[PDB]
Amino acid sequence: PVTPAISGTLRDHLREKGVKLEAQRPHGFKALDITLPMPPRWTQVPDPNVPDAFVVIADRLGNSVYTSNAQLVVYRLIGDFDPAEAITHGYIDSQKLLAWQTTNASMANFDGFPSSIIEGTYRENDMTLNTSRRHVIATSGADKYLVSLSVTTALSQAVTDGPATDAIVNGFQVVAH
Repeated sequence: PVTPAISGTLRDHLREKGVKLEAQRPHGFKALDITLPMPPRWTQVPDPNVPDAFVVIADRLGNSVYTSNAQLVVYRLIGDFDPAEAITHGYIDSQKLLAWQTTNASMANFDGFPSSIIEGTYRENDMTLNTSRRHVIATSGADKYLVSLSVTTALSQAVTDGPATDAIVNGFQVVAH
């Protein structure tokens, strides 16, 4: 219904189109009011060494060799560009991943904004993970942002961590302020 690009990650696309990416952080950030459901037993991981993290949350008290988590990254975008084109690269970062296998995919808008989402399984560390990656390109005032969310879990924990993941993925929200 919308045709996807094949070459070039969303970030790479933006770089090339001249756009410039400033990572944001939550304290002091107010351009955009983003809800990130915190399911029960789940806590903000401080010091997550995830590069440009806005926030990371996780279920540490749960088990498995892999900790169920959600990562949220927010870049302010500097340069004129066209969101709808950008979004069409929304799937590529996920699809490059080793053994990627799609369960769901959509370029429908999210909370009024151009957005990609893709879900599926891939391999990391001789292990199979199940993840959900949404990118959304929000405008507040004269400013534009890339907001990216990943929700990940061992495949064996899908279902069992199910309500935690639904709640984040489906209750996730992004509003201008």
